[PDB]
Amino acid sequence: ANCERTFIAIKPDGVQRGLVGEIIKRFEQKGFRLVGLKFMQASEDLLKEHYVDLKDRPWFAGLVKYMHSGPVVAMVWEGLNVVKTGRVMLGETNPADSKPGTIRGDFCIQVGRNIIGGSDSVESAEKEIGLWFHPEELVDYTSCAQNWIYE
Amino acid sequence: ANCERTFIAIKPDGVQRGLVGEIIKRFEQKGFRLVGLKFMQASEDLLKEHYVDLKDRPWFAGLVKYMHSGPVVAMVWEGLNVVKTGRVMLGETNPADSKPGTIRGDFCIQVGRNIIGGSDSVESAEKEIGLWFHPEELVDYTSCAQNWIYE
Amino acid sequence: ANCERTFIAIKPDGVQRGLVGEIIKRFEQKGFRLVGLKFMQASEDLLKEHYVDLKDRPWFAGLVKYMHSGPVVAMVWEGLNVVKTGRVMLGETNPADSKPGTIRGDFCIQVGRNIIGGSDSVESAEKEIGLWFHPEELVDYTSCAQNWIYE
Amino acid sequence: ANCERTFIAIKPDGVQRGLVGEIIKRFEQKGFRLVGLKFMQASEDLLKEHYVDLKDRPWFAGLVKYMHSGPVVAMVWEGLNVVKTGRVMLGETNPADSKPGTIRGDFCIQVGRNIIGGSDSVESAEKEIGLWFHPEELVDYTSCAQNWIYE
Amino acid sequence: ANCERTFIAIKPDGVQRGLVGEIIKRFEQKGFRLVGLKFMQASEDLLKEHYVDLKDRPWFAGLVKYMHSGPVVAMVWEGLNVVKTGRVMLGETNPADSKPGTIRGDFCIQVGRNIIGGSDSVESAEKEIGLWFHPEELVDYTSCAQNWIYE
Amino acid sequence: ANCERTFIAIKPDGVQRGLVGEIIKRFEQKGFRLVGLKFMQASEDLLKEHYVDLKDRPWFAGLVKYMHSGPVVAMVWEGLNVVKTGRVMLGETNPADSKPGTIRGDFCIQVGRNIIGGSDSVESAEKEIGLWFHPEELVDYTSCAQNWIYE
Ligand SMILES: Nc1ncnc2c1ncn2[C@@H]1O[C@H](COP(=O)(O)OP(=O)(O)O)[C@@H](O)[C@H]1O
Ligand SMILES: Nc1ncnc2c1ncn2[C@@H]1O[C@H](COP(=O)(O)OP(=O)(O)O)[C@@H](O)[C@H]1O
Ligand SMILES: Nc1ncnc2c1ncn2[C@@H]1O[C@H](COP(=O)(O)OP(=O)(O)O)[C@@H](O)[C@H]1O
Ligand SMILES: Nc1ncnc2c1ncn2[C@@H]1O[C@H](COP(=O)(O)OP(=O)(O)O)[C@@H](O)[C@H]1O
Ligand SMILES: Nc1ncnc2c1ncn2[C@@H]1O[C@H](COP(=O)(O)OP(=O)(O)O)[C@@H](O)[C@H]1O
Ligand SMILES: Nc1ncnc2c1ncn2[C@@H]1O[C@H](COP(=O)(O)OP(=O)(O)O)[C@@H](O)[C@H]1O
Ligand SMILES: [Ca+2]
Ligand SMILES: [Ca+2]
Ligand SMILES: [Ca+2]
Ligand SMILES: [Ca+2]
Ligand SMILES: [Ca+2]
Ligand SMILES: [Ca+2]
Ligand SMILES: [Ca+2]
Ligand SMILES: [Ca+2]
Ligand SMILES: [Ca+2]
Ligand SMILES: [Ca+2]
Repeated sequence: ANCERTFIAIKPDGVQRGLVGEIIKRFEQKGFRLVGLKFMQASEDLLKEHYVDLKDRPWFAGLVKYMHSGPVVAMVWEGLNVVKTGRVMLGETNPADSKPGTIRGDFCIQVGRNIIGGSDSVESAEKEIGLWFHPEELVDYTSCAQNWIYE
Repeated sequence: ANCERTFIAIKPDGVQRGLVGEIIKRFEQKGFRLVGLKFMQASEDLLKEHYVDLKDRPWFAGLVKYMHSGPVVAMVWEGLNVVKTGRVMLGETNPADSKPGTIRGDFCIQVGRNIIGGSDSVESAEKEIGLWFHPEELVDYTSCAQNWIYE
Repeated sequence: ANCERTFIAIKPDGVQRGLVGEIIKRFEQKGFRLVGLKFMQASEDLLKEHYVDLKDRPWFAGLVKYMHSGPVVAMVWEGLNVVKTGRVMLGETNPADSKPGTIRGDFCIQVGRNIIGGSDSVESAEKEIGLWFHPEELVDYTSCAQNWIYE
Repeated sequence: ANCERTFIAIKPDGVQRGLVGEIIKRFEQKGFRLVGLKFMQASEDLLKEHYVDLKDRPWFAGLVKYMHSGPVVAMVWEGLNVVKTGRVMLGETNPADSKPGTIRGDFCIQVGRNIIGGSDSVESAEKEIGLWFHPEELVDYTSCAQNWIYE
Repeated sequence: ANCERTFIAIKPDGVQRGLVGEIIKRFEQKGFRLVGLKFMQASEDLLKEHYVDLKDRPWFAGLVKYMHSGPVVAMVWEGLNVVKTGRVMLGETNPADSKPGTIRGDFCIQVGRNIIGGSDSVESAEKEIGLWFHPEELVDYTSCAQNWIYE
Repeated sequence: ANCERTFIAIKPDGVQRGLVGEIIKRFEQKGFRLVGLKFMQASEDLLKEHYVDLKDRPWFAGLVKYMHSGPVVAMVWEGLNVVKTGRVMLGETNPADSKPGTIRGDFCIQVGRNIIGGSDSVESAEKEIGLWFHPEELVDYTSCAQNWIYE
């Protein structure tokens, strides 16, 4: 049921504070399927383009510097409403406003170090996925539990 | 304290995806007392009797058929306001509306495969408990942590 | 694969200390298939027969009296070499000799309060299974992960 | 970053039910820094002063008597907005109103046995910290993750 | 202390049974640093070369077919004795012989489906890493906890 | 039962890497009773007194210096054979020799940064308990699970 996808990245602090496994586990246990996984050092050009809608924000320059200061984990997840639900799972932009149970709510404190980010919408998702992944990187397969996750 | 009881069932998908232990731990750690526990394949009759209020629903048959497609874990839990809080712990009928931290919110995606279900009123609870369990299958015992869970 | 089965029981102390979910989780994560599951208070007759081989031990009377003092969770698990491996998973008879990582090693201390028990041979398992369960109580189904657990 | 501090105490029932490690783990994983930690049996005088603001509640006598019936784990945690967020992490006063994902929501049921407590304002936190700890008991150090938690 | 590396791959069953997060978490919590992470569909040529030392084994053809039947997660970890210790963490080749606590011991049953594999030695490790990763894929950075993991 | 006690300390690296909760949970879930708990920075004198038997060791100074470099969590735990089993739970002096499932085995790598330590004999235990704790810092209480942990 629905092969909608979404882009999710584990920021540098998430990697530094050893939360990669915990984060990946949350999507797996949820029932979403992993299609892309990459550990890299995103270039500013890549970052600037990814965060184009915020190019004019006072903190923009800081966001790019930070996201570029260390390696990240780029990921792509598939599932019904994965974009909207993914957002719920990460929690509000500001950790202070993220509810316990969400990724940001349980593991971080400051907005400038909120360990993870994702896609805001479907359109944005496809656009972002293409920006980070080459079509030959999105592995396709069927989950042995697909029939128990979807009717 | 309180002797209120509720009926909770781990659905076929819940069993198939290996969430039995996880779900039971949720109730144990909360302080609720396990009263009845049985692994079974619910007969089509039992299920129709159980979901009666949904008989004339545009998907009743698909529901009854699915719940009959595999074994389930039928449970009875005891504790102050267990019925109401049990519902909270489960989350919303639609996993997309269930908050992270809840069972449906953390472990599933679609309403048709929402891994678990439970009584939504003290009246329905007793009714359902009478339908799925024989009185001798409800065990009476006192938790050693009794005085630390209740005033 | 393999349809070998084993009988495993979570003792009264295992239930009292809230370890039911944790224990079930370990057999589920291993790949074993849950076949039977019941919450009950074993009668002294049932217990004396189950432990007949120990009928002449100094501690036999104590074991029976104790195993009858509270409810136990009786289970039947299926899988390749489930009997021998289930034993490895439980740990040694004396928790003091059990290795960290095992059920007894991680969760208990004294031999007389060792939270769990299980068959030690295929022959005994089938005898015990027939002793604690009615044929209709053992459910047959196929794990959606079957092909990924067994070649 | 921020050096705001908060006082949090694991109540007698929290200790009795083996939740000390679990609770500490939640503040550590969030990014907060442990500043003070002591296991003690609070005297009635200390408790009456700590809860002075509730001195006129019908349940005040009961609270004091109860909070004095067993040992508690007193703690001081540091971090940006630790006071307000610590409160969010604990859940609501009445466990029934606490959301899954919160400490009270996940681990307890009744208001009189709600396993944990903490400051509700910066002013109160500093008063309580000074009340329960000696200055030399509050340790100053720098988290190796400092730069990845705070910008 | 020591930048020795090692190659570790999460076989297709490990991916299918949602153990990616759990596995990654075990290396992070251990203290090892992640340098490479890739989700792919290893070609037979790649596989045949990787398993050259077993080219003549009766089950070789089966191993290649299986490892190629689905996507895997290639990884590279750094740390003192990571190759030898990694081996310990995965557990024996045959799950039946893997101790509880190890990855294979806790999560799988059959040798033909032992969810994970790694490098047998340092030399082999470098060789294998080169075979799977392009020098421009092994991200290098320093852990904020490096001084607490090594003297 | 048994009133034997042992001294366990979470080292500076243990605190720095956020393993306090994890470690305490290990002892709580096993059934041991928490007797003393204090967060402190051990003075150089105390440490020399504690590691006396290692004074004339080629790395005594580096040890004493390190243990003084940051706060530690000093603990006293009670239970049948706690000293001996506590050592088992910790693992081997060298993490590379510690089996998965143990604390050192699961969470650290080098002997110089082995996150935890504890008494290795009943004699040393009492000696060390007298060195780190004031008699009033050892709390006496009875676990509600007392009868389910010990015969
Ligand atoms: N007010 C802010 N101050 C600093 N950084 C911010 C602020 N708002 C957003 N950011 C940063 O920009 C990232 C992208 O913003 P946005 O996409 O709007 O939120 P989200 O990542 O939660 O979807 C955030 O994850 C955060 O790191
Ligand atoms: N719109 C729907 N589409 C498919 N299945 C549904 C739908 N609504 C409800 N169901 C199924 O019927 C079950 C019973 O519904 P109901 O009792 O009303 O909600 P709940 O089980 O959450 O209390 C649900 O758990 C779900 O499996
Ligand atoms: N020395 C003993 N003292 C008390 N109880 C014992 C003793 N030895 C064995 N028992 C009890 O008898 C049970 C059955 O023994 P056995 O089946 O031989 O070991 P296991 O339970 O590990 O399969 C044990 O689980 C334990 O509860
Ligand atoms: N109605 C009540 N009955 C019994 N105890 C209560 C009641 N209301 C509050 N308490 C107790 O008083 C404590 C202190 O109250 P308060 O500080 O206002 O809430 P909180 O503990 O959530 O900060 C609560 O944690 C609870 O143990
Ligand atoms: N006897 C066997 N039968 C089937 N498959 C085997 C056998 N021995 C090894 N294999 C497979 O080949 C893989 C590589 O073997 P090897 O590298 O020797 O062991 P390990 O992966 O544990 O290092 C194993 O992980 C397993 O999948
Ligand atoms: N060879 C070594 N090199 C460095 N530090 C060591 C060495 N041997 C021991 N240590 C340190 O000294 C501590 C005390 O040693 P010891 O008490 O003999 O072992 P254990 O603490 O495991 O009981 C160890 O925990 C470790 O931190
Ligand atoms: Ca975004
Ligand atoms: Ca319902
Ligand atoms: Ca009836
Ligand atoms: Ca036995
Ligand atoms: Ca029979
Ligand atoms: Ca308060
Ligand atoms: Ca003071
Ligand atoms: Ca190998
Ligand atoms: Ca020692
Ligand atoms: Ca003294």
